[PDB]
Amino acid sequence: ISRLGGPNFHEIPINRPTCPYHNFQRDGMHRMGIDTNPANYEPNSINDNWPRETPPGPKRGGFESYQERVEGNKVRERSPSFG
Amino acid sequence: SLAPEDGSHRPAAEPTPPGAQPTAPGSLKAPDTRNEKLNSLEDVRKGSENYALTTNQGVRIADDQNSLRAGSRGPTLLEDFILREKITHFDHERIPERIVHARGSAAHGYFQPYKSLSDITKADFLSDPNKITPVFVRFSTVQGGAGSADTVRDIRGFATKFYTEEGIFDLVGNNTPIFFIQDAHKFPDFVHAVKPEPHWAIPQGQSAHDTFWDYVSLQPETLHNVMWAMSDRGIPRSYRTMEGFGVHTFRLINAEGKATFVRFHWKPLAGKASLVWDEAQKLTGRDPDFHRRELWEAIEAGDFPEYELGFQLIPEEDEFKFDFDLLDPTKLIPEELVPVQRVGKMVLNRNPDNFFAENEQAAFHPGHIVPGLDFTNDPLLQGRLFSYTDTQISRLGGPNFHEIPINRPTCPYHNFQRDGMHRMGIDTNPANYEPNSINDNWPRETPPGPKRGGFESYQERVEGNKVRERSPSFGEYYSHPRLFWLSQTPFEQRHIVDGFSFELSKVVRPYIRERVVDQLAHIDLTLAQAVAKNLGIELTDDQLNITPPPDVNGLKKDPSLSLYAIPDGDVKGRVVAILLNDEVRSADLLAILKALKAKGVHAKLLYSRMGEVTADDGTVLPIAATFAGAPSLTVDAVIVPCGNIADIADNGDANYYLMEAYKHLKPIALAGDARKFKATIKIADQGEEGIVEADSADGSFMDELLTLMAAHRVWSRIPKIDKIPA
Amino acid sequence: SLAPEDGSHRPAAEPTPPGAQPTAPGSLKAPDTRNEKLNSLEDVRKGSENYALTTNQGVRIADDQNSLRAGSRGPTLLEDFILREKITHFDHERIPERIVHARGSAAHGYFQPYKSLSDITKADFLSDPNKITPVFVRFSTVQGGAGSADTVRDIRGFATKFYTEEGIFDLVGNNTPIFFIQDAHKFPDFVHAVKPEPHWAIPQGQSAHDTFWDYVSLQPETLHNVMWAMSDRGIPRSYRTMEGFGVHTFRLINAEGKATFVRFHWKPLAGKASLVWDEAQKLTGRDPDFHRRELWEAIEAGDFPEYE
Amino acid sequence: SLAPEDGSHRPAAEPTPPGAQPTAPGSLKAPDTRNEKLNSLEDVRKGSENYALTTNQGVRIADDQNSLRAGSRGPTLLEDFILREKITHFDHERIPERIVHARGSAAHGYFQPYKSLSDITKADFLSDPNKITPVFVRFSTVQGGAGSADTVRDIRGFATKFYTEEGIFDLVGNNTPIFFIQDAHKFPDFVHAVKPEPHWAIPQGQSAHDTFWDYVSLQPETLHNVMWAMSDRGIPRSYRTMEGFGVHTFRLINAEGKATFVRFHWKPLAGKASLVWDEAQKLTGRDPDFHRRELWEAIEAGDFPEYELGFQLIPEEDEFKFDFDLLDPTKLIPEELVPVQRVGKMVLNRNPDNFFAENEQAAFHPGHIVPGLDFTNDPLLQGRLFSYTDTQISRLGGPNFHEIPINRPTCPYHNFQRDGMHRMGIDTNPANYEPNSINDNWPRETPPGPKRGGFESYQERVEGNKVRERSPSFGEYYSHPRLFWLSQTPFEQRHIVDGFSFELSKVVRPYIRERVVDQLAHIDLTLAQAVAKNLGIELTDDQLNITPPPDVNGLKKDPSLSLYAIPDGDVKGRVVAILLNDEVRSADLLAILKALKAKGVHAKLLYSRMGEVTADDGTVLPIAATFAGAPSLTVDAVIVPCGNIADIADNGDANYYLMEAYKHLKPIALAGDARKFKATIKIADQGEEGIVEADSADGSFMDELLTLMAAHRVWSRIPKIDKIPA
Ligand code: HEM
Ligand code: HEM
Ligand code: HEM
Repeated sequence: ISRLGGPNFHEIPINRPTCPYHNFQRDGMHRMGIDTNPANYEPNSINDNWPRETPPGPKRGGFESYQERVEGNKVRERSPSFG
Repeated sequence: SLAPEDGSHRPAAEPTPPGAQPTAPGSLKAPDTRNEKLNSLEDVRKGSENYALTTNQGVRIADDQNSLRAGSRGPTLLEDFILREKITHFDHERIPERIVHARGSAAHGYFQPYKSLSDITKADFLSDPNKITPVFVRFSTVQGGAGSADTVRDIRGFATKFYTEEGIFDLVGNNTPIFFIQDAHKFPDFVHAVKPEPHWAIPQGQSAHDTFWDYVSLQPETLHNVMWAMSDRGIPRSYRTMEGFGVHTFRLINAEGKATFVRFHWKPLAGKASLVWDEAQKLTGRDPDFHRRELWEAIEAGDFPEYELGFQLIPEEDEFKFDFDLLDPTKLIPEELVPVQRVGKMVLNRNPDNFFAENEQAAFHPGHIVPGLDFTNDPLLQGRLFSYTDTQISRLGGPNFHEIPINRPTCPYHNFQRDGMHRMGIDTNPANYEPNSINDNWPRETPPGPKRGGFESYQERVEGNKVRERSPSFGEYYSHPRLFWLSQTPFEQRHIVDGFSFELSKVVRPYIRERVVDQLAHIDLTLAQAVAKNLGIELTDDQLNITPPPDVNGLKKDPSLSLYAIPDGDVKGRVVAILLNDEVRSADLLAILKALKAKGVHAKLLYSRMGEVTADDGTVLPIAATFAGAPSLTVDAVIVPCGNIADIADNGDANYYLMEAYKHLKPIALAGDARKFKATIKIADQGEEGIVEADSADGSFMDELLTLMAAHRVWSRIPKIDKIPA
Repeated sequence: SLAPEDGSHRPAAEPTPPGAQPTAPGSLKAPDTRNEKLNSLEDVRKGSENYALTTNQGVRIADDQNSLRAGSRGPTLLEDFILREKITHFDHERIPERIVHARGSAAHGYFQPYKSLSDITKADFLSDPNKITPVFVRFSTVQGGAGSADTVRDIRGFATKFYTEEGIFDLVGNNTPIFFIQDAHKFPDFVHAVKPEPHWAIPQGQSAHDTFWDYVSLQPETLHNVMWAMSDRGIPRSYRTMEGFGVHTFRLINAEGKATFVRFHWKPLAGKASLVWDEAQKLTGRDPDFHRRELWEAIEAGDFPEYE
Repeated sequence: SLAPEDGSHRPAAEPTPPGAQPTAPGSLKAPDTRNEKLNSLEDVRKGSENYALTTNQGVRIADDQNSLRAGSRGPTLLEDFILREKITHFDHERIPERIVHARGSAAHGYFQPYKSLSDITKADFLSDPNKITPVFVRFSTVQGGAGSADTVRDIRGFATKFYTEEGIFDLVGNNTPIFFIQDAHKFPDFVHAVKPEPHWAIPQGQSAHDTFWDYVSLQPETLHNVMWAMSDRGIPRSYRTMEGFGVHTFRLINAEGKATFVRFHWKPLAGKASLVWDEAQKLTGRDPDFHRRELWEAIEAGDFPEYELGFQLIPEEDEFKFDFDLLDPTKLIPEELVPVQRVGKMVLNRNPDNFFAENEQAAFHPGHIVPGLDFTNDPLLQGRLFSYTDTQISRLGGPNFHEIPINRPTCPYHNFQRDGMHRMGIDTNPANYEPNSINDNWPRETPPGPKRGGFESYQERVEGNKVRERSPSFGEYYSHPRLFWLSQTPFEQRHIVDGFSFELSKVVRPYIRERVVDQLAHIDLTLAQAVAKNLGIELTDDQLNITPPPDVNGLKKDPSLSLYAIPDGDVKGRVVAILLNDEVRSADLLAILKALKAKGVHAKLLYSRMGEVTADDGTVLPIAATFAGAPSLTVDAVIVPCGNIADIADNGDANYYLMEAYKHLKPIALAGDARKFKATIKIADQGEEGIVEADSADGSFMDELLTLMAAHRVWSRIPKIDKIPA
């Protein structure tokens, strides 16, 4: 945000993905992409909810975190195993 | 080019009622009003009288009226550094406005608790009834930009910065006890839906448009806070006359380590009061700065905004004892189930000196807590803790925003952070890391303890898998909107129906209207049918047979949810218009002013032109405003004294003044021959509750008007106003 | 699938009168209206239908309704990079507004000269009646912020960007033929006096306050443009029914090197029309977006704003 | 308790010689040193000892070693506001470096004039010999970034901020009297050519690459300042031993309105001294911070940098009396024609406390002038006036950069400018415009006058058409380079030749080397032939026959242009390496050290390991550094006392130490058996000038060494060095 001037640093040509990217994020300093979507939120009816979420799957699926089990109290403490 | 010889350019530095003197920077209006934070800003306050005009480098300017040119009709020269510095500063005056709550009005003040709260919290600012904490408070709307109007229909922000001895605590609340959404991940979606639509950037200051109602119809968790917004809670009369709420459950942590859940409340000691919609919307055009101005003027008059901090406290063992989840910010905790315990009083008693430097640049953030407080896992609060430090990097230009004077703590702050844009503090520590030996490890960490200890988080147990999933206990959306609806008076319910009807009438795509009416049918069929009727929609048989949602832990109503069901009126600081004529009966005006003065109610003297008029006894009356210049929207009641009533009887603006005030349910009082105005608003000879009338203004006449004012508006008149052409 | 099965969510891509259909982005409402600048923006126009929702790094998102947490009632985790990107972007959406003329409404179009003006200027865009120059025009008020109301009493800005074959020419004018002050050194003084007063930031969109009139009373050069602001010129019916002016004398230079002084004018082909004060002031409450709305809807109807 | 029990972590708060104590922030090292600007910064200085570690909001931190997680091996939680504030601040620490002069080193000090100059200037700071003006001075290179090396070949900047009673005056100069180009419109072209080339961003801190020499070969106006850069002026020994110049002709304006043309000079009271190229280049590797370190340590030792301000003055009516245009910043004013008049003394006597807050954030700009000075039409100065205000808007984040503490004036400053990012000052003036009545028009313009008056530009006549045209009077490129060349000693001329030969050998495209050699042939044939020979280029008959340019106003040289033609050496503050052995002769060491002390010369005691060694008589001698760790590059002379020479006799590093120092022309002194080191540097038995040798280190041995040091280097040695493999 300070180094590259704002939240559109992904539109700086070297940082751009080569695959598609579409979402409901808008504006910010030196915004290059001109969105034509009637909607800038979801869920929406006015663009039939596009662009849409994709369930996780074996290929071309949406990101889901691995469901690791977390058990402990909220602490600021170094594991003894690191000592 | 100078001041008038009589000194009338300069306001008296004493308390004065609204309109009596030009308004002024706080430190010039109330130089003797002080607190530790106000004093601390002395290092950066800059005066002006008797000083030479200079460049920002301290060079005196001889001619501030002309650019340097080659001949007096020649081109401007690039070596004019005085012109270029002045115009560079101007060209860079603006900073980004806040992403939400951009429109807001702020003041200084102080807080103190009524008794020590050390049994439930170790927070220092709550530990001693005689230890005062300065505050800075900003009230705001949500949707509109910094230049939008004040009296829109919207939720209002109520953010308080407490400058404590153990750190800054910011209580960043709104004027309703819930929010629209459950999880911070949806915040940009909801905000984008309520904000002006992206193609054309319309509408400003309004949720009355397709995308907002599309989002609501598809996300029923919003319905509770939508019910609040559509009620007269959405259009408060003043920031002094609304409630405040922290929304989330937070924790208090006492010196023995015990956690108690808490929700925070502000109770307005001026009482709860709101406008009516037609008045609010017209006032956005006649005075878009109405709330900002009323707050500043109340403070200049001595009618300081006062609020009582209150806590709803639930023990840790009672977390799951309600029929809603305490961590769900779309649910309120009814006061019938958990009472608000009174904790302390906050008084706002001084306006800022410069709006930009103090109000625009203030940064509030709910993650600024102190020892004795902690967070909970409410998933909206959790995400807020990210946003408020992130957004200041662009809004306030970098990570040193805490050195902007209004944001600075008044307690010590020392650490190993360094640099960043516009770094003010010059660190002399030979170390910029710890642990270090070269400065014997200073500044040092401090263990937690009963007072003056380091912050430690409450060691809540966490057990679950890493999931992006809404808790099933948050999946109920209709019972709290229903409880709110059933707790309103009949006239408040009518105004809620009107608010939804007005808004959905401005949704262009009819299916969205239909979908919202179907949501309403899941809350209350009387509400849904009344909204559907105004929209030309007929409920289906299936919609008529939707089973009402359950009661909330057995409650059918909770009157603390209504603005008006329990009297709590306070007329001090309200304002009455007095419609003058060119020969006012001075004995009427004497009696009116005396009675108003005794209750702290201000008056504005209006006429059909400016300047002065003379009363029957020779008293010269300065005119505050014309009838058109300061419409009835801006006052709480209208009084018309006797005198030469023929002067104003046929004046269209005076007659309209009374018709507008009547429509908007304001008390009207007519003395003597002013009773001929009864004909303009169709009052029967016998009179009407809400219209005070008599041969003269006197003790009885004023006491009656003042009793009406204590009840705020004349709700009984509602059936009589639909026929009035105003 | 949340859209109605009847397709009524989507406005027809044909000219339609105000209020008949929801408004839409221009390239969706009028896809066949083109000019050289609008075509050159194709490289950055982004659609949406039929595409997967992704982060800005192109990673598809599966659940855009929830933060990642340890347990479904647990704390949110710092490793949720999808939440933090979305909220970071949101947190930095705003840029500073313009110091003056922050409230404005804009549209695309084109300009064509009636005849070659090569006798008086070598400007390429005025050289040939068959040469079309795309334009982008922003109309504005002066004092209020970007979220202030349209039908205030104020001067209006009228700014036109001509995308010529020999460079951008911006004709940055107002709706009266003069300005309030004579020398730029005073512009921050004048603007500070008309803008909201610095202690309390009141009033928005209004010159009706003490510091404006204090300055006027002390600087009689301002009286000519104050006369125009006080007239009904200060409350136009629409941006279509006001005049434009460049204010200053500029020069035209021909290929022989002759200079001619010029002042620029725009004449509204819809005619001149203004509101009356009580109506204008009331409309700032009933519809603060009235001029921005009227402009957009006139274009969607085919009532194109035209100016000579 | 992390500091050592003996207090050895803390530097003595008193003057100490380089290496004796760790360095420290200036207000901790020299608490007694003060001036009006250092006193005014006290309000932002932050301490550390005995304070708790806090957030920036003043909340005390209990554990600064761990993030908050769910379990001690679990995920980090978003609610950890302590971790996110500390990482956010760190993440935004950096600001843009200066576009040029990014690498620089600065100190505080003071200036006083010798007598009042009221007869020629009404500038307040020059009006009274008792009036002392604080200064802040930053020295720099031009091309490299902030993290590039100090002892590059480059022009150096010398920028002084005078904090006067009538405004900030910045004298923003370089260490040569001219610049490379004539019109500011070419500055981006010239700076892009010298800067790292845009494909690969190489080379750093070097003009030895194709684009620089491409531009020079096409732009002969650059050749004058290029001659200076190729000379040893390009590689100063210290910021203490270089000249400074304002370059441009400015004006002084007295109280009667009379203008005098002036060029500004700084004369180093330590005298003029430069490195030699192999030494400079090697030092960029062994100590890239050598000049920053030398400056800081001189001030900690009490070897304060001192400079005399001087003025070359020309009356208005003599504007056209020279063979060159006074407005042409590629021409110098020879001192033989217009003498420098001494004006006053500047002493730099306190280092900053925090480099980023005081050095990195300082803004100097030559448009910052005060009444009594004014500009001229020099077209390079005219463009500079635009750039220095503009560039601060991105570098320092906005238009309030004068409120960063180091930049603030110490005199009053009041105006109607408001807002902007980072606004600190909170204006209480009811008005933010003038003329106003509501504040009686304060702050007010001030007419010009003899003292304390408003700034008015001198009413110079302007007559001409609007043109983009260079004055024909600027079109002469070779005479000033030739004057400079002829003014150099023979050894200085040799080092010029070697500078161009080395740089042009790094140019990959041979035709550019050929084109530069052709320009040199228009300056001096001897110069051109000697460079050509080193490049394998043969001059053509046409090049051999170019007529030399004319002399400048009859001068065929001016010795003030040479570094060394006129001895001006001072040994105070120089440093000698003393090479120890494991059994040093203590009588030798005592005599060396006594003599060095008397003249204020420092010593560093070196050996093959750290720790201590013991003298023949039991004295314990602490080792500062090893042979490899503090090489001869870093000292001015080398002395080897007697003792157990066999200990170090076949130590390669010790031998190499003396060869390196011998190559680089440094005085070397050998006592007793240390004379055996004569063989490693091929010295004959009868000895040679520049090598001091004797049976013991006194009688006249230290006087001999000290006289060699006053002459800086042993120039007569130059023939002998080529046969040393070093
Ligand atoms: C209970 C729900 C919330 C309440 C009661 C609330 C309250 C407020 C208030 C009153 C302000 C204005 C403070 C001022 O006067 O400057 C504000 C600003 C802001 N809020 Fe919230 N908020 C809520 C949810 C959120 C969420 C979910 C996010 C995003 C994750 C968010 C991010 C922001 C940001 C970026 C600002 C502007 C802050 C600044 O620039 O200083 N808020 N909020
Ligand atoms: C003939 C008198 C003037 C006219 C007709 C005029 C016209 C305008 C207009 C229409 C705009 C809005 C541009 C847009 O729509 O984006 C504007 C912007 C602006 N003007 Fe002027 N103006 C005048 C005087 C001045 C002066 C005297 C100054 C300062 C020296 C000034 C500085 C600015 C600045 C800083 C902006 C904002 C531009 C931006 O942020 O991109 N103007 N002007
Ligand atoms: C006689 C010719 C010049 C001299 C002697 C000179 C001197 C200097 C010096 C000594 C510095 C470093 C100041 C510091 O330590 O912060 C500097 C910085 C700078 N100069 Fe110049 N300069 C010359 C020409 C120019 C020109 C022609 C321009 C552009 C028109 C320019 C623009 C700048 C800029 C942008 C900086 C960095 C300033 C900052 O970031 O605050 N200079 N100059």
